[PDB]
Amino acid sequence: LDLKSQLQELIPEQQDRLKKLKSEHGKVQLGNITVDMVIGGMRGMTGLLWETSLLDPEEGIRFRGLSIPECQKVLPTAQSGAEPLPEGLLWLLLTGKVPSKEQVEALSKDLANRAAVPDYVYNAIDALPSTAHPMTQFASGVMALQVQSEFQKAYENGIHKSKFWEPTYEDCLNLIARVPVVAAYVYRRMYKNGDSIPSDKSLDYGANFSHMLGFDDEKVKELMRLYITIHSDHEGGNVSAHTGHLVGSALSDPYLSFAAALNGLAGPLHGLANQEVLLWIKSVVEECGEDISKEQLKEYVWKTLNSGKVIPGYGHGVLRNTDPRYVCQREFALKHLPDDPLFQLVSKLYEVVPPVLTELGKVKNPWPNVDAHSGVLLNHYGLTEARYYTVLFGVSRSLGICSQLIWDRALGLALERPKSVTMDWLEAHC
Amino acid sequence: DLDLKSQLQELIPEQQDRLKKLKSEHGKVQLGNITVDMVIGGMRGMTGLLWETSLLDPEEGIRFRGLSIPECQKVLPTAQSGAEPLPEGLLWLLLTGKVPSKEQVEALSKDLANRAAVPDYVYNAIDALPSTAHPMTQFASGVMALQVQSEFQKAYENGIHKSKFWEPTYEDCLNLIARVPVVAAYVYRRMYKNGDSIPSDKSLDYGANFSHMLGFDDEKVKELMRLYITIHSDHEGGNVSAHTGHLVGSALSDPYLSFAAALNGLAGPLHGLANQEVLLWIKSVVEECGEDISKEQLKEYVWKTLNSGKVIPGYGHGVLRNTDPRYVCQREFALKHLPDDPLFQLVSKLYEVVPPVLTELGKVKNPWPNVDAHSGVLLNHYGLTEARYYTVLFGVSRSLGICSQLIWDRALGLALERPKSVTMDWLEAHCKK
Ligand SMILES: [Cl-]
Ligand SMILES: [Cl-]
Repeated sequence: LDLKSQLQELIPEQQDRLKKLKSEHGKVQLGNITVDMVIGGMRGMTGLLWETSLLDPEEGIRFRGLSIPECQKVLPTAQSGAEPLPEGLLWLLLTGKVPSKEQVEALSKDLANRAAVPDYVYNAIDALPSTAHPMTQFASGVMALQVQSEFQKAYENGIHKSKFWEPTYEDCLNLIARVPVVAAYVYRRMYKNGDSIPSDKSLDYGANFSHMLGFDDEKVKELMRLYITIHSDHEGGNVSAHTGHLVGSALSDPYLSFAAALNGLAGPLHGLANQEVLLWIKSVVEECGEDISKEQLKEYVWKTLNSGKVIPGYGHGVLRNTDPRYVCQREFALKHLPDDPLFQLVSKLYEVVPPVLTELGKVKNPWPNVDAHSGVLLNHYGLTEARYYTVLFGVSRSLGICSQLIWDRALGLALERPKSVTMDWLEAHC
Repeated sequence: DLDLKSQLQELIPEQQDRLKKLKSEHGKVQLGNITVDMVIGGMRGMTGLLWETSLLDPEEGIRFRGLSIPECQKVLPTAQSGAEPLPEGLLWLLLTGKVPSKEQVEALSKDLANRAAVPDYVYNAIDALPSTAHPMTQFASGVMALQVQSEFQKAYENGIHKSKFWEPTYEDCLNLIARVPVVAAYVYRRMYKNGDSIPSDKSLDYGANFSHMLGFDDEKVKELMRLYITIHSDHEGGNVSAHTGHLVGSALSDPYLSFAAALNGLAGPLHGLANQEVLLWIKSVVEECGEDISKEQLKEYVWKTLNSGKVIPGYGHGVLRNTDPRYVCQREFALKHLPDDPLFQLVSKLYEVVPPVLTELGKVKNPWPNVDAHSGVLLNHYGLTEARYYTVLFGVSRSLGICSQLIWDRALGLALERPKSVTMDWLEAHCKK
């Protein structure tokens, strides 16, 4: 029933698993370090341990071994709702076990009680100019939340190393609860003239975020519940997850690690694909009309690709099949907005471009990912401010990042210290 | 030529060719092995990233572009009537790889002083936080406020070419380096001097202006800050703060975002508290044993202390067979400017007593101290006693090395950092075959 007690029971076995990996297989070779990897951003280098999720090359991303369709099947939904609740996903990442309906409701009320945000967090955000990037205002608010960090004081008070995960657990669960309040406050300030909406402790996680953003529609709540769940985690190799794990390895509290993760997530090469697709889709509907045939779209897709241009959300795939996170958002749109013209162009692109990409032979995997479909769903219901979309990404990704940060302290993972070299050193070795 | 950006523009194409040739000829050359111990131990022993501004010599210590600290002290220009190397000249060395003239250092000093303008909402952002907030938090939150004026964010939004990424990166870094002391000094005056803020002086050099804004106008403190900023400026890229900024920068985040994230890693107890731990420990030793402790009484204390399962702060943490040259150069300063300071005498006596004791016990590889065992008594002697703030001084200094590499990261067009992640299920499946 209680998440901290469930984690306490499950920790010792994985600790024993870790010791056996050192004792039995510590010298087992996983690959070779080459000059290509040191200069090419660790490309092809197995470098870190991330337990909460791993990418299956056949079934897509797996949250603790459960694929996206498996998650939709067994994760509890809200009463009067049909999409998997983000609380149940959070339970899965931390414990590895699918939660009951009662455990999700207990976790939902737990999150609602931890969502208190002190006034100096709002003061910190409001002190920034209106021109500040929403990711900057978001990250600055997280830095203000760091003042109430319980792991910082516990470490200063000399808590035992085997107890590090307990205040990390408290800070993470507090962070996960409070980050939507900060994220929605940034949204209301930039677009709703500071007309902030207080948190409702009766609602679940995704619905309370949608409510604080200014969207009380039940279908938007369903959209936000599904959005937070599917963007929650994706290995530890990405910049945001790696950053928080890297800052956390120095025994910084989760607020500092996640705030640093946001600065990495704010990178154009990391957290803007959602915005690139939506802006591109809107310009295509203006250039080619609303009801463009698939064959005229095929000629458009072919000319764009041969002109040296790419189709946003396409070509970036490392899966033999389409990203299951793309498919589930298509299922959502097919049920709740089939007449939306922007989705209709997304749907036609789903049919037309993958064959074109295969015929051109310039790209390995011609299938889209989740970023090719999330824009039209948010835009349809009124969340049109694409520049804010990375803030929504941050709220969801906090669930995966905080889950691994807890096991980093539960497993007692050491400080991350890759060795550095210079071009003089590499040339001297060759 | 007194133009720093033009010097960088001339030197970039050769370094780009060095990288391209390194891939074509030696891209497939093996540098080591990936093992399970390394993946589970935070990439310990794994050569993973490229850091050009410095590299550690196992015999001569850390080298700034191939120049050790004593070598740097000889050729780097100093202030008028002063002996410590100016951080501006060190910054020139890190950026260009060449030792600057006295005039080039002066040109960069006025350049930095002119870029040090800080808008009022940065102070508002910091003051919104409570006074009890950690100094690294108020500093990092202030750095986030400086990010609003980022020129690389706007330049990328306006679609500048990839081959010109370094130009707005250069502007942001020098702007960041110029203003980061202003924010850092404001945090110091706010937390410990009741908000009695001191404005920047455009006549002073970099290290002198920082000491001036912190509230220390004495020439001997300025000399200390010039030496402090210079020797802590950079130290490879494997440490958390340098790696973090490089990691956030690889996603094409501007230097303000990379440095603010770097500070959050630098605030980690395993990264930026060695300076604070040493000063607090020695002050407790002088209180437990009196002010004027003999060298033989310290051996008796150190022997009981080490045999009780305790450690001596600043000692044993060395990866150099000899003493860290950054410790030695600060010992030179203290032997010349404060030999009668009782706290330094304890550090000096520990320098004589502790290395022999540690070797007899055989538990430690290198029994020599590092820079963090000596910087505390220098700051504390002159009035900078707030040890909890010391990591902010570390951050201001380390911005010089981090920003210098961040410019070359875009100059060299280094790609996104994408190490592959695995789980224990995957590792166990890979070991059963
Ligand atoms: Cl991702
Ligand atoms: Cl260091």
